[PDB]
Amino acid sequence: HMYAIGLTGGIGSGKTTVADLFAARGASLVDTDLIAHRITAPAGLAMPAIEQTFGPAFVAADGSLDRARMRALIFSDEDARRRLEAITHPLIRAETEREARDAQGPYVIFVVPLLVESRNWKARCDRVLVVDCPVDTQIARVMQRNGFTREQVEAIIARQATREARLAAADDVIVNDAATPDALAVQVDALHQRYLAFAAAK
Amino acid sequence: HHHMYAIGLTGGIGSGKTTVADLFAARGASLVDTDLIAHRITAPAGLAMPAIEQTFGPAFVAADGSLDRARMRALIFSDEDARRRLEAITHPLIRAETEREARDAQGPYVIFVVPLLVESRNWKARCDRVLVVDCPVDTQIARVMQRNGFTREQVEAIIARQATREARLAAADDVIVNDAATPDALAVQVDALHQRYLAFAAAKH
Ligand SMILES: [Cl-]
Repeated sequence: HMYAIGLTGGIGSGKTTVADLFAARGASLVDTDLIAHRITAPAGLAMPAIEQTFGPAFVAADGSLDRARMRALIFSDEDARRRLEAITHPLIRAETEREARDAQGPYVIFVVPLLVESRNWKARCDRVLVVDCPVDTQIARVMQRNGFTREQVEAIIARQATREARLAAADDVIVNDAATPDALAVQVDALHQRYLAFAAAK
Repeated sequence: HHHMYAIGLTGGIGSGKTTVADLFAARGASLVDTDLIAHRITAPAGLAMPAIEQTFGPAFVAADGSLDRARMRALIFSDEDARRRLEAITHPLIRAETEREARDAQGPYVIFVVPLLVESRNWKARCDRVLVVDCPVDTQIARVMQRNGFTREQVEAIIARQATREARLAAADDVIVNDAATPDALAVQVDALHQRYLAFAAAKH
């Protein structure tokens, strides 16, 4: 089976920016966040089980997840968050394996937010790349996007590994704080060459 | 298919879950047997095989790319940590693939055949009702030995891992006692539940 790099980092680290640079160089990319979105979209795989556990209040009239209603719940109620992840996480794993099985590139990258926090994701990957950046930058980036309160964002951050812990568990690191896109590309270029070599040797 | 009605069918090892399941399927219920999914995902190219290989090593991967079930069985019965690490891979994948199979089901309701049902908060939440196929432990022991060729001690170890008979029965919504019952006798109970399940399914829609 195909050589796999886990790409992780805290929320707001710019994982997608870096992931997209690897995809442009030929890496196959599996983004677990995108899968999570897909499976809760209209006719998404997770929807029958979500309806079963949470009921029709969380199913919009197009058949998709009512994301605002779910967001309000899971941020107020840790049992709820846990019940939700118990549905979506297994599906993410399966879809991840499906896509990896079909991947055509010389190696595959799994973009996974809670990677170093997971015995299973660490075991699954051949290497771990951490896209690192300071917490105040992470918060600024998330607030630019979907504007959670600093409160949802700080809650999400509190559930993540510490910065120091994630960095100590990396095999590779890219710091994406004030880096320009040109600067990130220099770093991805070299890692891409090294990843081609690791993959040819396995 | 919207608002799928789902029955969880369970019972201890040797209770004859498969006999009852097959009766439902002959009446038009869609069956999703999680044991078959377990086998599927440990076949060549099966979804569990990379994690199995990343975690246990290629000695547990047969020539065709499938799980070496003989080697794996030796390990997991002798080492409880090893069993838990296997299941940490297969169990989420089984639960996931169950959804995919259930989505394609064409019958009026789905029955999930699940050994470790009442033991699982996930499965309980997932099912509209739980059906327990029940019998004495003595009957379980005998059947499992005489037909699967398990050693007594493997059965008892499975029996020791699984919920008690009493706890299983107390968590049931429906019960079929399958001890000395003939096929015809089981079919009578099944015909009645099937009608009731059709009505539940129709209401849920
Ligand atoms: Cl499979």
